[PDB]
Amino acid sequence: MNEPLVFMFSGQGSQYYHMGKELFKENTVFRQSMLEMDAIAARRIGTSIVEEIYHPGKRVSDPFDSILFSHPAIFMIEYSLYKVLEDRGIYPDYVLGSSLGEFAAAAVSGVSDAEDMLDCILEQAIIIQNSCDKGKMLAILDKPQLLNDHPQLFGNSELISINYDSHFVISGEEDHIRKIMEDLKEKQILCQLLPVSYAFHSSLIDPAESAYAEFLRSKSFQKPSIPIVSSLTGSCLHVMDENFFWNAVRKPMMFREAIRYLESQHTCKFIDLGPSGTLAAFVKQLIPGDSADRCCSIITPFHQELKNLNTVEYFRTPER
Amino acid sequence: MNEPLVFMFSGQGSQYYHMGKELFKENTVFRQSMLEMDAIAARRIGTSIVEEIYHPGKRVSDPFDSILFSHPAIFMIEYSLYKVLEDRGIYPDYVLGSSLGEFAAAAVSGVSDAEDMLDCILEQAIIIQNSCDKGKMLAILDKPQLLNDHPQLFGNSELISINYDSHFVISGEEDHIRKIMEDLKEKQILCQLLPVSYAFHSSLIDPAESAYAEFLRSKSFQKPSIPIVSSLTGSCLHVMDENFFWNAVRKPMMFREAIRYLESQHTCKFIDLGPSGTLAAFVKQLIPGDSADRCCSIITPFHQELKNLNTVEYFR
Ligand SMILES: [Zn+2]
Repeated sequence: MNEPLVFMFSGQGSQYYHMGKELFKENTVFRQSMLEMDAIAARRIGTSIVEEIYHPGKRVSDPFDSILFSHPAIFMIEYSLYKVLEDRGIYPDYVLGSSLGEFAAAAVSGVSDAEDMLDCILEQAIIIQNSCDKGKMLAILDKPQLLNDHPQLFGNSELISINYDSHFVISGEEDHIRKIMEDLKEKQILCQLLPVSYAFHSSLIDPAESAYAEFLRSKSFQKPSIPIVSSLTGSCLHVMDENFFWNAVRKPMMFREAIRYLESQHTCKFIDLGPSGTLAAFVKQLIPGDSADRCCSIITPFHQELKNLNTVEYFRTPER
Repeated sequence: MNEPLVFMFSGQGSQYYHMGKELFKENTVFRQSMLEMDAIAARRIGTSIVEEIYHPGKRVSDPFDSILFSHPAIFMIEYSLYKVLEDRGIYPDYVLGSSLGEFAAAAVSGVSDAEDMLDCILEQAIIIQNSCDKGKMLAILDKPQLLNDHPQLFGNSELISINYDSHFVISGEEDHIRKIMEDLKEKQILCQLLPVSYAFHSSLIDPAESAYAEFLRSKSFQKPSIPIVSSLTGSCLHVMDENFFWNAVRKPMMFREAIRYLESQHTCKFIDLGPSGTLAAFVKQLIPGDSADRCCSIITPFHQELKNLNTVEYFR
């Protein structure tokens, strides 16, 4: 059978400075799409998003956690990379959204156009920046069974995602998270802060739900034309409720269930279109080890986008 | 009034003589659709499918088991009724295919147009008739646990479908099925033969696979546009393999998993577009008893299709 293409889109936590710079400099489709969306975003943020992403004084290791810039930046990078692949004749059989990536998945699917989805992202960043306290998300490089056997180790935090057997993310207030990190160090449990400044996917961003739901009622969305698999439900969506784009950042995620659903009906090929290749790394942990060739990423801090795009050419579906 | 509409399509075993005769007589859209497809199928079979469906010398209780007529008849009835609903502005959010009903669901959703689906069905009946031995299908009105506790009662048969807690169907050779029936009656276990002359959904129609697969490779089908939930897979369906329309008649079915998948996302309303209301009865058993008014059938041997069409219009 022709193995279907899954386009995967990641969300908050996967961005980094200079993500996709080689595509921005050497690929006209990518650069044009980034500059087009930059004009829309500069009107609402007050300055170029692009110039912040590629600021020469900021390094990959400098956490790119400002919500006003990272929200638009993640969508712009992802949709621009979609445009590169579409222009080359590489089309998705499914799109998989994760966290803020649900927005890019929805735009690629046709639920809305890129300009309206970008606006919904800009609005959500501004509404959160005005009404919510700052917060943190922490990845635990260990077994999620720890949550059951030592629940007091993780007090004052909420579990938002289990990504594979040895990776899960929690979300909470800044001092609460920093105290958990102190406690985990004394237990020799390895962890890593995500480069974010809000406790996404937890109740600590609830102060923004009312204003965003108000905002979402002034919008009108189309039904998906490309099958969307959503990390919010772990399953494909065809009927979409009115608060979906809030739940995209508020509700916990079901990424493993999403991947299981796709591997249940066919042996898929997975392309990570989000920065860092976060979701391709998760998928590789969730499928048989010999099947790692079914999964690649494009935009990574190795800045090998052009070489990685040539790798993706082998995923092209046959004729006959 | 925001809970999604599911259009359901049954397959072999649900047909009966004089299906939807009141619609064929009184509904211009239904009649028009039936006669257009009858012309097409006549060029391939030789005679009229419709005149067989409404054979005046046949009663509802006479098994409509002639494959060359029953195959196209199920699709023609189901697609024609769909046209009646579309004409009334009642549109599906989902189509659900069961056995031969997957052809209708595929046609409604846009996988193929009605004429091409009808052609794939006719070729299937002809190939199966020309290559396969006859067989039988038996519904058992008792708990599927019987197959585990007393597997000796069902030897020489294949389980093809469990529909709810007190209904499953097996498939096998004519005499093998007749022996199972005799043994089930010594156990006071009630059963009922389906009106089919072939052991559908079992290995006994395998002699027809290579010819039908060869025929399929001369066809090109589109991506679904309307969401399809398939009893073949028990889940939503988006990318079909080459053998899908053969598996629609060859593989066991997972109707309960499909209904479970549909209720796991949202609370649906189910409209049975297949004859006899077979799928509607199954769903009533699979969802809470309070939710019986979420299931409607239309074409039943009571010949109340017009009254049922008024009922369903309160669904949208
Ligand atoms: Zn689906």
